[PDB]
Amino acid sequence: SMDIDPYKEFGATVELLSFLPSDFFPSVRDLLDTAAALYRDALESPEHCSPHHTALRQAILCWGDLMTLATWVGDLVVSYVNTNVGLKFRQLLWFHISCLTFGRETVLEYLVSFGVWIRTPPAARPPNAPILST
Amino acid sequence: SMDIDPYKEFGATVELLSFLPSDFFPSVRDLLDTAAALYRDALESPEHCSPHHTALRQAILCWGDLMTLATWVGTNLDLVVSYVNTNVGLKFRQLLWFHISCLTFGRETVLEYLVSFGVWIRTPPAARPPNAPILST
Amino acid sequence: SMDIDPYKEFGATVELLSFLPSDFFPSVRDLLDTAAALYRDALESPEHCSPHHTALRQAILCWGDLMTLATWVGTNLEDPASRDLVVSYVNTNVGLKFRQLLWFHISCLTFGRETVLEYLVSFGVWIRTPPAARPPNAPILST
Amino acid sequence: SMDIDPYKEFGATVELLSFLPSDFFPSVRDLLDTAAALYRDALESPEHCSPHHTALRQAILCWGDLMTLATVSYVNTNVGLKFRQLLWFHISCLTFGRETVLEYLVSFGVWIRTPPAARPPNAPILST
Amino acid sequence: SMDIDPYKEFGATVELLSFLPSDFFPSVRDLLDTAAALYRDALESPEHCSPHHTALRQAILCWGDLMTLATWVGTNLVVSYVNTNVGLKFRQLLWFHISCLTFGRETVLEYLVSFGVWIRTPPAARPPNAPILS
Amino acid sequence: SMDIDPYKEFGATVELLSFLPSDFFPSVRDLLDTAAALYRDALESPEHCSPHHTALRQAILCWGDLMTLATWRDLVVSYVNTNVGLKFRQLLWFHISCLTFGRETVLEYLVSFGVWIRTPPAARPPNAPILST
Ligand SMILES: CN1C[C@@H](F)Cn2nc3c(c2C1=O)CN(C(=O)Nc1ccc(F)c(Br)c1)CC3
Ligand SMILES: CN1C[C@@H](F)Cn2nc3c(c2C1=O)CN(C(=O)Nc1ccc(F)c(Br)c1)CC3
Ligand SMILES: CN1C[C@@H](F)Cn2nc3c(c2C1=O)CN(C(=O)Nc1ccc(F)c(Br)c1)CC3
Ligand SMILES: CN1C[C@@H](F)Cn2nc3c(c2C1=O)CN(C(=O)Nc1ccc(F)c(Br)c1)CC3
Ligand SMILES: CN1C[C@@H](F)Cn2nc3c(c2C1=O)CN(C(=O)Nc1ccc(F)c(Br)c1)CC3
Ligand SMILES: CN1C[C@@H](F)Cn2nc3c(c2C1=O)CN(C(=O)Nc1ccc(F)c(Br)c1)CC3
Ligand SMILES: [Cl-]
Ligand SMILES: [Cl-]
Ligand SMILES: [Cl-]
Ligand SMILES: [Cl-]
Ligand SMILES: [Cl-]
Ligand SMILES: [Cl-]
Ligand SMILES: [Cl-]
Ligand SMILES: [Cl-]
Ligand SMILES: [Cl-]
Ligand SMILES: [Cl-]
Ligand SMILES: [Cl-]
Ligand SMILES: [Cl-]
Repeated sequence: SMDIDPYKEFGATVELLSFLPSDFFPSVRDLLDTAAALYRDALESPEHCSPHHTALRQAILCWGDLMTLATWVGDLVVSYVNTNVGLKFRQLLWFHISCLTFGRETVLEYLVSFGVWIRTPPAARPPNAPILST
Repeated sequence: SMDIDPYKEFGATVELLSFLPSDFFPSVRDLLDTAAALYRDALESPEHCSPHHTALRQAILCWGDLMTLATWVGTNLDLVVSYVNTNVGLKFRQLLWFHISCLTFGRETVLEYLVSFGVWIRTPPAARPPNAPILST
Repeated sequence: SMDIDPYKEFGATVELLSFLPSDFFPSVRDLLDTAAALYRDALESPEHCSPHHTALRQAILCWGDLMTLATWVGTNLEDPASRDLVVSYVNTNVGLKFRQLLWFHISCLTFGRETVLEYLVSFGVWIRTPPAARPPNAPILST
Repeated sequence: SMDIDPYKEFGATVELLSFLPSDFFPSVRDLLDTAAALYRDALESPEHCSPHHTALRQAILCWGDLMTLATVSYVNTNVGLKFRQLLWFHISCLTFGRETVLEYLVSFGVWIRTPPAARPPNAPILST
Repeated sequence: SMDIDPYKEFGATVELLSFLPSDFFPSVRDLLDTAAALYRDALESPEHCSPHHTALRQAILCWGDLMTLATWVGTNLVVSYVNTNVGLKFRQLLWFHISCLTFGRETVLEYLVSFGVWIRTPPAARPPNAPILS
Repeated sequence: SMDIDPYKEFGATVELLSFLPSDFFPSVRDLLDTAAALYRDALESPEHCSPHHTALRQAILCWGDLMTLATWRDLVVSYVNTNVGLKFRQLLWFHISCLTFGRETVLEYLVSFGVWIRTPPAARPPNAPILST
């Protein structure tokens, strides 16, 4: 059987996105709303635009597929998707939306800095976390 | 029926204004007080001034109409306050904020700020920078 | 009757000063002490100095007149518990009027009318922004 | 009868020092320790040094006499405030100069009178 | 018996690493995940890379052995002791090598003394922002 | 009897060190650990190094002698931390800081902090003075 890593073609790995703690990522609702707010025109375009655009299109739709099945169930069902699957798509949606805004290299440097920073005990950790920028 | 977007002639949309959370926008009272404090002479002027001015005039007046109708109900006949706060109040808080800010700072500056804040406030407290984006020229 | 605006000859209006919330203005006492600390020699001078000085003098004097009446009312009102409500009227209603006026004239003399007016609007906009969005540092008055 | 202002020969007044609130000034003890720590050799010198030194000498000695008399707490706040202003005024002038001390006094007095909603987070400071 | 200092060939000492308080160092887990996130390609490489890489390889593995042994006590027959005493040893060692690989030996050492002096200053006198790495 | 000031040959006084409040100085333990971490090789050297080194050697040793005696109940510990403990916390801090930053820097910082911490909170600047080369 196959083992495909969604981030490998984009220069990262599943293990790398997991270096960021689970409570770092915005909610799925807030990420989808931002993909719309920032990239709706391109996401709906007939042009490919970029591999990030192509991947982001499918991620949005797939979460739609998971939600349409969960909402057709009825509460206990919706909890399973949000608990298990939810973090997976919060990393994926965050990765692609951030890469489109700031660039892939900039996103990866930020990911490591934050992961090291958030892991430093509070007694020693600098007051300002690293920030993302161009 | 028609489908008119009040922000479309100004290069924005309802969905775009709604990217800002409900507790971002000032009160209805504080925005009207600011429209007067900043633009009374022009808002009351016989000149058009600008499409923002023309639109801003109608919004203030409309909220006047909405308030008079709801007040004439209570004065001449409580859940109506709940309905207004949920539905109508936010709609006009977004509209008054959009036009007053656009008049002061320019439309491009307002839109860039709207997306930055909408992204910033959506970042969990563990990761978001301490100071939010600011509006300026 | 007439309709006189104390701020009209100074390039502002009552509505404009009220754009600042009541808790923005210092106390009447602290404003009188600052007029004294900064401008006593001129306030007591036989020269006009400036229209702000002429107006500031009368406001100080007028607040004195209002104070003498309240203190005469306190000493001469048999109704004891009612004096608390009578003293409250001055601090609640008339006090704010003179806190705006004394602040306007003292600040205009120090920083200039333009600087005062621009600062007033920036603060009025800033204090009205909900805490989630407004910058931590309010605008400041300076030259 | 006479009406002598301790600050008048030094270019200020009693009313001016009182423009600073009561909780601005350090304690009397903390000012005396500082007068010693900064100027002990000059205060104890047989040379005049400066009118600020001459005045500061008498204030310290006077405060000692006032302390013996008490050993009323409200009175200690009244006379104590008078000497907290005086000891602070003369020590600060010796360090930073009279003009610098006076501009700081008014800047701070206006600043602390601004309600918390409007006053800048960082107060005015003394500097050389 | 011998008296080998793991830090001596790297230009430091045990006494120097212990100048940092116990609550300064991240957890063993957070340090291992960082070694993986930052260097796992090099740690797993057949090339020496550097003496730090060689030492970091052995430390990670040794902590593996210590965990297997303490965990075998619960499964086959304590673990708390391994968390406290040996844990601090490997929290210092893993932090030293990961930090040296990222920032350099001199930078790591200067920071260590500055922080040790800073954290020892009573709160009344010490500056609000601790020293940082660069 | 004599009247010896440990700080006099170093250009300071007991009164000046006491201008710093008692809660300014690190613990006795943290100062000894810092002397070791920063200067162990010199403290143990057969060379003089400097008069600061010579004094710091004797102070450390003296605290050892004093500690054995005190550990030889809450009132004895209160007395030691109040009188003798502060004495060596000032001394160990003075010499370690002078070795690191220089005597002038230490003395200027001491007066600045002594005035700063004596300022009431309403007027005192947010950021305290710091030591620096
Ligand atoms: C993001 N960032 C930028 C640095 F350039 C500035 N900086 N300086 C320090 C820290 C930072 C920091 O977080 C955190 N820190 C520390 O020791 N982190 C750490 C070291 C090795 C590890 F293996 C792991 Br896990 C965590 C204290 C000093
Ligand atoms: C305004 N602003 C701009 C940057 F210049 C500074 N900056 N750096 C970070 C953040 C900011 C920031 O707030 C927020 N953040 C983060 O991950 N945001 C985020 C990312 C993608 C999304 F799809 C969504 Br929804 C939210 C942590 C790093
Ligand atoms: C003083 N000041 C100067 C700006 F240059 C910096 N700045 N940026 C923002 C804010 C400020 C600010 O307070 C406040 N704010 C906001 O939306 N205010 C607002 C806008 C329109 C209105 F009609 C009303 Br009422 C209030 C968030 C963004
Ligand atoms: C020290 N300092 C420096 C200024 F350069 C900066 N600054 N800007 C403001 C303030 C300051 C400030 O405190 C305080 N403030 C205000 O209205 N003060 C005030 C004004 C008139 C009065 F008669 C009295 Br009484 C108090 C808000 C704006
Ligand atoms: C990291 N850092 C940078 C300094 F360059 C600036 N700085 N200035 C001070 C402090 C610092 C500081 O911590 C802390 N401090 C102090 O007295 N520390 C201290 C001194 C000698 C000792 F033996 C021990 Br133990 C602790 C108050 C003044
Ligand atoms: C360290 N430092 C640097 C100054 F250069 C800046 N600075 N400005 C002020 C203060 C400082 C300050 O602490 C403290 N302060 C004040 O009045 N202190 C004081 C004055 C005379 C005394 F005799 C005593 Br006792 C205490 C308010 C103004
Ligand atoms: Cl778009
Ligand atoms: Cl942060
Ligand atoms: Cl107008
Ligand atoms: Cl903010
Ligand atoms: Cl005057
Ligand atoms: Cl503020
Ligand atoms: Cl002296
Ligand atoms: Cl302050
Ligand atoms: Cl890797
Ligand atoms: Cl910190
Ligand atoms: Cl050493
Ligand atoms: Cl501090």
